[PDB]
Amino acid sequence: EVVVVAKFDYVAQQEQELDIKKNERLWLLDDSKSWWRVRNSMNKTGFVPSNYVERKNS
Amino acid sequence: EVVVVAKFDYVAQQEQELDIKKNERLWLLDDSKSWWRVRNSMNKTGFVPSNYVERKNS
Ligand code: NA
Ligand code: NA
Repeated sequence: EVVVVAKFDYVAQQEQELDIKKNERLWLLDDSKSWWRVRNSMNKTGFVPSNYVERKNS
Repeated sequence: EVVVVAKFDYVAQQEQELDIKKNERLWLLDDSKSWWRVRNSMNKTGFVPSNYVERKNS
């Protein structure tokens, strides 16, 4: 239901990303959640909700 | 270089997401950028930087 508008162009850097143009309108998915891209100890990469992770102090 | 720690478990909902467990340590990729998942007018889905889009008021 939530529509967003591109403020700037973005050229996708990876196949999971999307190319967008300034002023393009898009559906915002996943209840408007913010994501971080992470890599685990087995070298698998993917997106997780940014609220579920925090920087480590060590 | 930046390591994050899972605060909670997360079960991935899509193949682009990652399953993580509480207390797991992960590499944070993409200069710690936040992402939104969007769908365009051609029904292609992907992640874009959340700073590059904003909610539309119409
Ligand atoms: Na966080
Ligand atoms: Na934004």
